Amino acid sequence: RSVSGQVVCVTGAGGFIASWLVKILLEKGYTVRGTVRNPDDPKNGHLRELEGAKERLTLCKADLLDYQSLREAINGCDGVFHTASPVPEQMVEPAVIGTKNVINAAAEANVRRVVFTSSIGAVYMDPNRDPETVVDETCWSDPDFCKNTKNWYCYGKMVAEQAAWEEAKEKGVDLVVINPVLVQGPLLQTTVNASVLHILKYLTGSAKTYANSVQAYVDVKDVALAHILLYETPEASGRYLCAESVLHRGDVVEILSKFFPEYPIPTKCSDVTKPRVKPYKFSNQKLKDLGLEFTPVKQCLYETVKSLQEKGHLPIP
Repeated sequence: RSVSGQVVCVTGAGGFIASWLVKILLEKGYTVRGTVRNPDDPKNGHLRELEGAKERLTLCKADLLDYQSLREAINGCDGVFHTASPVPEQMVEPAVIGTKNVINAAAEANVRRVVFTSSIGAVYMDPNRDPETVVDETCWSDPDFCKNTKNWYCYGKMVAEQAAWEEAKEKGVDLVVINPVLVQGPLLQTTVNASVLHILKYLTGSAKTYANSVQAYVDVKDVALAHILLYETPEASGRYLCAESVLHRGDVVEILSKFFPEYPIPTKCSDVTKPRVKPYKFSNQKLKDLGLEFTPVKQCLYETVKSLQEKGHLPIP
């Protein structure tokens, strides 16, 4: 009831993280202006059906490359959640233009705070960092290294966040950054987004083996709540790593097989020669200290599968 009449913009509202963010904002009583490239497109239908959306969700047609469209969405907002930073090497250029546009429009509209959705891609890849060093918010990825190794995801995410800070400092905008890892969780959309596809291949039996590698995971609802916490907490500042666990692919398939023995999940690693890659260490203490409670990765994977079943992407025996 406290936030009634508060107006916030969420860019790229139809995305995985963004859809959950809109959902929860609406539940907490916010008025939400969500940007999508085509409001009348059926793929945004899920947004219009969210609790509170009829009364309090305005879907604004905007494109990150179209400054006036963004100004029209952002004008009259108290806050902006810039979640759309699309990163082929193709992704690198536009995430930067959009970020600059959004920050500049926020500045002109005298927005109180912008929360920018960055990524682990802006944090992890640094060849000059000791592999035993705990990964935290002081860690930035090395763009020269990512460019040279053709890791365009890392390159684009790093330069987009770098651009965000530079533009916010230049225009005097209060910017806070969240850095999610690989996000999993239940689907609001009818279609499966790219991150959840990572799990689907195991459950359909398309993946006959699992790879020798590790990744950090986090629940999508935690990520959404964290965005809100960063917006609402006056003392929030800087970047915030949003991750719950680092798992080997093997740990992931083990978790899935124990919960869902009925599916053709792979049991063998593709690499039988080199030793198992070890999970790296990280700290999510900065977000915990703000009061965020993290959903265990096991629960998150469980809920992801149950949602895939519910949405007709997996059979229910």
